[PDB]
Formats: sequence, C-alpha cells, structure tokens
Amino acid sequence: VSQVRQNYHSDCEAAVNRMLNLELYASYTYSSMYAFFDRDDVALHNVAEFFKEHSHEEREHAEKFMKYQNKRGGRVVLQDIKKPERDEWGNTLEAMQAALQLEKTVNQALLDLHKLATDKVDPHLCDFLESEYLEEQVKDIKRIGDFITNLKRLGLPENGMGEYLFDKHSVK
Amino acid sequence: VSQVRQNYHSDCEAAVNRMLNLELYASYTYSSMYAFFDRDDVALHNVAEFFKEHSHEEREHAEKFMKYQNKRGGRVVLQDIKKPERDEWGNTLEAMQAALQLEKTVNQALLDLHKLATDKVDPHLCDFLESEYLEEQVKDIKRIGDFITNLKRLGLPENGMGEYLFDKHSVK
Amino acid sequence: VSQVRQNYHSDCEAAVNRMLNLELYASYTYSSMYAFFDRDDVALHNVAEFFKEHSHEEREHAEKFMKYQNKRGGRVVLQDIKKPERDEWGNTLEAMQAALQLEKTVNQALLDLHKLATDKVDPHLCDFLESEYLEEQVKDIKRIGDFITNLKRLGLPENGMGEYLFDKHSVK
Amino acid sequence: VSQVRQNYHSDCEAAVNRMLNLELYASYTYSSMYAFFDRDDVALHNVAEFFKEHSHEEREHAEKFMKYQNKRGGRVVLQDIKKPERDEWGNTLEAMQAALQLEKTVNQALLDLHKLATDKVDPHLCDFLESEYLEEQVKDIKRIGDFITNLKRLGLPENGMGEYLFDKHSVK
Repeated sequence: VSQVRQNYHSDCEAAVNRMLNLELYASYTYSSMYAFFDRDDVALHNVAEFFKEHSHEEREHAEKFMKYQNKRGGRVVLQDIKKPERDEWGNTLEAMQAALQLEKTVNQALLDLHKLATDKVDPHLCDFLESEYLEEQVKDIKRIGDFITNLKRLGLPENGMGEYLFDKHSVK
Repeated sequence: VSQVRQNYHSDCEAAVNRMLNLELYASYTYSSMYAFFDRDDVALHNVAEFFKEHSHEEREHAEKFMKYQNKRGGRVVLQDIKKPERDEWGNTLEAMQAALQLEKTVNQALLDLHKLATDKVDPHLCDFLESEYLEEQVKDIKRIGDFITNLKRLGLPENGMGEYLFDKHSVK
Repeated sequence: VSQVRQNYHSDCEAAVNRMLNLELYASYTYSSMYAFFDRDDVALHNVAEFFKEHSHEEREHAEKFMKYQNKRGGRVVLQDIKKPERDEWGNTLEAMQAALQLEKTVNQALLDLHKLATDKVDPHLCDFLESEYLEEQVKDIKRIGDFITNLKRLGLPENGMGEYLFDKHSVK
Repeated sequence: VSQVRQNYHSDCEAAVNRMLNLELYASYTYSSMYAFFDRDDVALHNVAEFFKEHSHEEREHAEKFMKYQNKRGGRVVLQDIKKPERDEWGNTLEAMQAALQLEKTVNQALLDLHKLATDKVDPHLCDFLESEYLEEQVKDIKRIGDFITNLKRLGLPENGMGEYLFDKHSVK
C-alpha cells in the first residue's frame, strides 16, 4: 500500500472512482444540451451557455476527485464515459427537467458516499464531501428548480414567447 | 417620573408602545412574504427582495420609536409580535394587496397617534410623526398602488408571463 | 412534494421552524436590553449598542434559517414571537448573566437539532449548523463569560464606578 | 405696519422678544459655568468646554430669533440680560442639575410660544419652533439627564475620582 495511505478504506477508494465516473457522465450530458440549444433550429444562446458552464463545472468536480484519490493514497481507475440518454432535448423545459433528475442522481450518489465514509469512520472524506460538494449540489438544484417553476409560469412547452423571454432574462 | 419628562402625556406613551409593536408586526409580515417568494415553487426573486427591504424598514421604524420613547423619558414596554395572518401569499397580486391593507392599517394607527398628540398639545411628538413617518407612508402606499395597477394590467392572477415580467421590470 | 426536496426529513424541517422562532426570541430579548441601557436613568450607551448589535446578529441567524428551509425544499411556518422575560434588566451584571443563559439555551437547541439531523442522516444540515451556528455560539458564550468575570472583578452590582469603567473600556 | 407683515399677531412678536431675551439669559449662565470649571481650584476642562459650547449654541438660538422677527416683520426690542443666579457652581453634578432646570425652563417657554402660535393660527411660527428649537431641546435634555445618572453612579458629590473619570470619558 501507498506510503501515504492512512485510514482510507478500500471500499471508499472504489466509490470515489465510481463517483468520478458519474461527474464525467454528468458533464457529457450537459455538453450535449449545449450543442442542442446552439442548433440553428433551436437557437437559445443563453440557455446553451448555461449548460456549457455546467459542463465545465462537473468536469472540475471530477478532477477534484482524481486529486483527492491521490492525496489519500488511492488509485484512480477510469472507465468508459457513457453517452447521454437523448440526442435531442425537446426544449428548455424538458432540458431543465432532465437537468434536475441528473443533479438529484449525482446528489444521491454523494449522499451515499458520505454514508459509506461515515460507517468507515473516515472523517476526512466526510469533511471533503460536506465542504466541496454537498452544498454546491443543494444550490445547483434550487436554481434549476426555480427555472422550472418560471418556465411553467411562462407557459412551456407550448408558449414560444415564454421560451424566448426566459432565455433573455432568467439566465446569465 | 423620569427627570427628563416634560409635557409627555402618559396616554401618548402608551400609544407609542402600541405603535412600536405594530411596526414589528408589519415587519414580520413582510418577512413572511419574502420567504414565500423565495420558495422554489414560487421563485420570484426580485419581488422577494422587495419584501425583504420593506421588512428591514419597518423594523427600523420600530427602533426609532424605542429611541423616541427614551428621549422623552417614557418607558418601552414590549408585547408578543403576532404571527402574520397567512402562511402562503398566493401570488404577487394577493401579496401586494395584502401589503396595501397593511400599509393602510399602519398609516391609520399613525394618524390616530397624531390626533392624540394634537389633543394632548404635544408638538414635539406631532413633528416627529410628520417628519419620520407620515410622509414615508404615503410614498409606500403610492408605490404599492402603482404596483397593483400594473399587476392588473398584466393580467394577474391568470397571466404568468405577466407576473414574470413584473418581477423583471417593476422591481429591482 | 417540493421538486427540490432530497434527504430532508419532516422532523428536521419542523425543528428548523422551531429554531427559527428561538433565534427571533433571542433577537427580541436583546432589543429589550438595548432599550433598557438607553434609558435616561440607566444611560450606559456602549452597553446598549452591544446589545443592539446582538439583536441584529440573532435576527440574521433567523433569516439564514428561512433561506435554508427554502434551499432544501422545506417550508417556513412562522409563529408569534414571545415578548421577553423582563421589562427591566437591573444592571450590566444582571444583563450579562441573562445573556449567558439565553446563548446557552439557544446553543442547546442547536445541539439538539444537530442530533436530530444525525439520527436522520442529513449531512448537509449537520454541516450547515457546524459552519454557520455552532462556532459563533461558542465565541459568543466565551465573550459573555469573560465579561461576567470582569464585571465581578469591577465590583458589580454595588460598585457604580466599576460599571461605568466597563462600559468605557470593555465594549465599543 | 411693516410692508412684510402677514398673519403675525402682536402677542407673538412680543413673546418672541421675551423668548429671545431668555436664550441670552441661558447663554450667560452657561458662560458662568465655563469660567467656574476653568478656575485653578476647579480644573475640569472638558466640563468647562462643554458649557462653553452650550453657551454658544444658546446665543446662536437668540440670534436666530432676531432674524425671524425681521423676516415676519416684527421688531426686535431688547432687554437687560440678567446675571446668572450663582457665581459658583459647586461641582459637576450640581452644575448639571442646574443646567437641567435651565434647559427645561427654556423648553417650557418654547412650548408656551408654540401654544400661543397655535391659538393665533400661525403655522409658519409653529414650523420654525418645531424645526429649529424643539427637537434640539429634548436632545440636550436627554444628554444632561444621561450625564447626571452617570455622575450619580460615579459617586458624586463625594467621590472625586468619579468627577475626574467623568471629565475624561463622558464629555468631548
């Protein structure tokens, strides 16, 4: 074992590797939303850029895990990044609804990770997740939730002036 | 009697204590409207912050009467601050309409106070009322009435696009 | 069910509503203390200002819990804010001892809430309480304890000159 | 009659002259207390300067009445300025107690002038009295009240370490 490894359970190491995969999957999905809203026949540029920024964010979350794995003495093991569920995202409402499901899925995985670490009595990994991830998740989820509420208020999916207005005002 | 007391009728003192509690009560109701507009399923952040600022003001108006009571040599006597009369405020129209009836209630308490001080021949408390409250109140009633007219023109309560537009332009 | 709610127990959600009411209770007691030390027959102005500033801090604590509730998908429900235990606070020593009991009471409720979040496995709420409340509680209690010690040193309640010196040098 | 006179009852013009002479009387008395605390066997310089300042304030108040009289088209008619009631002022507490009765005497004159103005339906004079005099009076009374309470706590008139401390801390 690593000269550095101390109080890092084997099951935790594996879990981080799986969690790193999920962030990357999340980043690839968002990247797809970006390409969708940028299509000439969708053309919602501010919406597109929103998904693009979230793409980079998730990718960073993943790198942060690689860094973390090494600090504790774990070994990063990488796995295919699965393509996203859809090639085409419907419209701003569907996309935000898909974004919420994805975010809630990542969050659930982080909460399970924290449950493992609790049972393994790894307070360092507990604090890492509390500090760097848990709070960012609840915040990303509130912002998407707010957007969905506004999208519905503006009459999506049927109201195109609503979708236009949202992209000019809510996002940026 | 306080060594500072001069021409301060004990009825006015009691009135000032009642008036102070009302300010706090109004402040607490705007708090409530703030938290309501901030829920994920309501998500009107500019309207929310408008009500935050109005609750901060009302609390200040209340503090100003604590100082005032002491300046005159009267004694501050606190009472329970009553919960606001709703837990959900429906929509921005109902909210502003609740707000209007609130401002009017407060204003009427302020005028009855001025009447009292007038009949007790207390010009100091008359002038304090005139300079620090009565003018601030008609501006707040005017603003809220303007908001209300705008919300109606925008087709509240049925028109969500209009509720959305109100949050992006009438407030900030 | 809030589109945003995840791993947030209703027992925890009610406890947050209870804690929010306590922070406001605290805040109101500190107001009372501000108004008492401002009296022409008390007239210890730096002591008043200390208490006014605690009355703000405890109020901001209550607003954090409102946001918190909405971030997590819970719901603010407000209750009457009880008036304070005393209309008069005796002197600086008696005030500080009452503040001590209040912070300790506020502190224990936070400790209880933490225990609940734990039993219910809500790491986000535990970390929130750790980072935003627990620490400040502990510093606050320390400051007041220190104060009570110097006021005793200064001869309170009997030594008027000691009381005047404390207000001149221990706060501002 | 003055080309300018309008809605100015002669009872008022005369009361103004009485009020003017009274300010000058109060100014002189404060003067006396300045020279008392500047005595080599009194030597409380911060206390003496406080009274020196009030002396100039009360004189600015008399000058302001002259100007008023002329604006309304009254005529200044000056009287003797009666020497202050004492040549010697005991100590700080005694002097503060005297200043209190003096300020309240001035205040009561100001209130009687307002009542006059009200009975004669002179709103101009009422606003002048309210704006330039009345608020400033309760302010000066509250301060002197605060001072006395502190001189008492400092153990005056017997505790001279008290009197020394009050000069160094309560005033400047």
